[PDB]
Amino acid sequence: MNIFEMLRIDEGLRLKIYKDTEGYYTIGIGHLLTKSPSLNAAKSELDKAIGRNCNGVITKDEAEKLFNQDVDAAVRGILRNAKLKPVYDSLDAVRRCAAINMVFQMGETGVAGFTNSLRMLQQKRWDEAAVNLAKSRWYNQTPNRAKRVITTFRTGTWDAYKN
Ligand SMILES: Fc1cccc(I)c1
Repeated sequence: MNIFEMLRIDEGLRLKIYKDTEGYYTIGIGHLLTKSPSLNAAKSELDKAIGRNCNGVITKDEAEKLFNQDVDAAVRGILRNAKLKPVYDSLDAVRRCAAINMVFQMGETGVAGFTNSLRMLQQKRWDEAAVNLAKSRWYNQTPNRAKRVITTFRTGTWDAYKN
């Protein structure tokens, strides 16, 4: 298991524009297109992202390319963020995947409220961090995915994704 397999499990693969769990236009392996209610705005974002007139539909190769770019962008954002980088660098490789997963789903601004969780993770207080991570809108709105990510932080194993 690696970050790509982990997020592919959590996000699925759809080749036509769909709506994510928040109702926002998305495509591929969880690639957010826009928060605008305009499908035309989403289609414009898609064409810009792919470099051709897509009509709201992409190929698997294109979905995987966007996915690679999105994972890399999450990593580079963590590494540029003075609050996130020290915690990320303190983690083992499996838990780093859980960190990328959260940033992929909610962005750097979505994780800004997790300061206390981040401190517990840096302190390697895994059970306490897991309890704290679940006290969140994130956990309440996507509990099965949050449970998998939290189990990954709690245990440092892939058990939630093998199961
Ligand atoms: F960017 C980061 C670093 C550590 C933990 C999380 I959640 C995000």
